[PDB]
Amino acid sequence: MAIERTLSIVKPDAVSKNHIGEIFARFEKAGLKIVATKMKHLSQADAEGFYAEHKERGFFGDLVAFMTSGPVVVSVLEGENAVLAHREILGATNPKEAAPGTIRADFAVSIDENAAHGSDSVASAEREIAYFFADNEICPRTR
Amino acid sequence: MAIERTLSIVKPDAVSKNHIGEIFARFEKAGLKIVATKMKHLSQADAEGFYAEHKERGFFGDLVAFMTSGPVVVSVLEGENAVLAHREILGATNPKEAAPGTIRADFAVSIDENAAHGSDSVASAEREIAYFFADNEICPRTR
Amino acid sequence: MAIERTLSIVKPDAVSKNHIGEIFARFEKAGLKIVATKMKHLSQADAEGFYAEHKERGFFGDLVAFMTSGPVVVSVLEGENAVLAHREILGATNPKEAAPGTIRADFAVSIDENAAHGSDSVASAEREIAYFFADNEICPRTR
Amino acid sequence: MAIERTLSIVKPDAVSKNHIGEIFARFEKAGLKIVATKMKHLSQADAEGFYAEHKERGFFGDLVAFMTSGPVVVSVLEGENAVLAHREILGATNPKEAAPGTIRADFAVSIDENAAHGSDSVASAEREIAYFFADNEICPRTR
Ligand SMILES: [Mg+2]
Ligand SMILES: [Mg+2]
Ligand SMILES: [Mg+2]
Ligand SMILES: [Mg+2]
Ligand SMILES: [Mg+2]
Repeated sequence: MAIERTLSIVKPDAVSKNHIGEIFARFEKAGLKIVATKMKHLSQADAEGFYAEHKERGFFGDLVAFMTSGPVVVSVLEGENAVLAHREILGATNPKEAAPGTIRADFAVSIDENAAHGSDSVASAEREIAYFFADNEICPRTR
Repeated sequence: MAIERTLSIVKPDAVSKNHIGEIFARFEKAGLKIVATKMKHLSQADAEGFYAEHKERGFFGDLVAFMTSGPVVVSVLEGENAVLAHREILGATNPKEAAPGTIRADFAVSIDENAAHGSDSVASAEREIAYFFADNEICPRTR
Repeated sequence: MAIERTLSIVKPDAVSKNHIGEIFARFEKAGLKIVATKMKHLSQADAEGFYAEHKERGFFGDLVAFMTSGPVVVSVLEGENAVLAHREILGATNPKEAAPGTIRADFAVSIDENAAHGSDSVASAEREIAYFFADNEICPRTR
Repeated sequence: MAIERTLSIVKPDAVSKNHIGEIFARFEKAGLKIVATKMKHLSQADAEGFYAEHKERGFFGDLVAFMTSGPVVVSVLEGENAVLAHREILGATNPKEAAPGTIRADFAVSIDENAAHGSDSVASAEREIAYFFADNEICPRTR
């Protein structure tokens, strides 16, 4: 319905196995538009900040450790119902529970190394996009 | 012989028609690694600076117009023989002579809108990479 | 007496007459901490996005033309009462009615070329800061 | 006479004591122009890359730690004889040895925490600027 934006991250597992293009392609094929993107290697601090709402959770240490083990691609995806449509083609967090032809089905090995991230809601998307991108970096389409 | 780095730009035609992933997946499949990437909307000054070598050429104005008409994706590709490897994946500058399975063959409408740019030599690749990317921004593979 | 963040811009006038340091020293003396900064040459699109609220005003053209005539310095100042504190240091918009020792009084040539910009409130500070800076780019103090 | 470019870093000590403006002022007072600047918090990798040349040396870890202890301001300074001229203003590497009126004599505690960095030579300034800045990111004066 309303055109929304969501944060994608191609996680270090998918980057190291050179699946960036294949994953971007799935998004584009579903009608999401890439309106920002950049490759970064997160520092400890950078990861902890992104995930600061899970700072006191037990899983934080290993999450942070994985997400800093190699470079990631961060991207803003734009489209009708983007938050959810993105989640649709990402599929379930567990690859074993993920539908066929989702990203988790096709590219994830495990729960921890599940290939990609999408924001879980419109409020999270707004915060997550602002964590990685100045609005000045987002590139609306003009052709 | 050696591992080289080269600059890729996805031009505004291919961005606008949501081919970023497909193009990227062609580089990755051929064994090139994406070690940096960002989307930008080039200003006139950004584009003239990049293309300064062609400043006295007939096509300069049209090139700068086209390259500033909407957002691009600039990337650093790394691999064995990457400069020329990337060039053969791209195919002929003119899409009418480009071999099948090349990016210009598959995604370019015309010589003017030819989907993507690749650095033409090692010396040129180093300047064009430096133009868009601080050395600190390129993300070597770890893991 | 709450810690806030606000946007500062050193305008192309003050940049071109090399008053960046002097200006920065005023803020630091008054207690504000510089937690993000960058020099940028704004494109017309960059400037039109920042000043979007004024897009229908007759002065928009002049404003955008001046804010893109040369490089600026964009910064995030943090401190107690940061928004209005920053404003008292800047002084009145018009230099002719700004109190001696304010930024406008000492560095502004005219109303149009009034040396610097400061956010006018908390809502606008948040919007302005986010326009130029990813949260990941802001550097909280660590010693 | 030859216009040169050199790298300035305001180190984590001078930042934390809010001396950035005071230091920039000295550069501009001396006729150097700030043509790029940013605040960053360097990670271990960022610093290891900058100081790669000294990596087998025995001060390397001590240097990497100090330079990651807090945020820094990295700048490109432009002017007549900028490398040597910048070096004169900084003063002797050891602030106990530094002439009065030099930023090391006036802001530096000790040889560990000497307040600012400067490129040593013209060949090294160019590598060091290229590490932190893309060519396109540096802002020549246009007004
Ligand atoms: Mg686990
Ligand atoms: Mg912009
Ligand atoms: Mg006027
Ligand atoms: Mg950060
Ligand atoms: Mg430029």
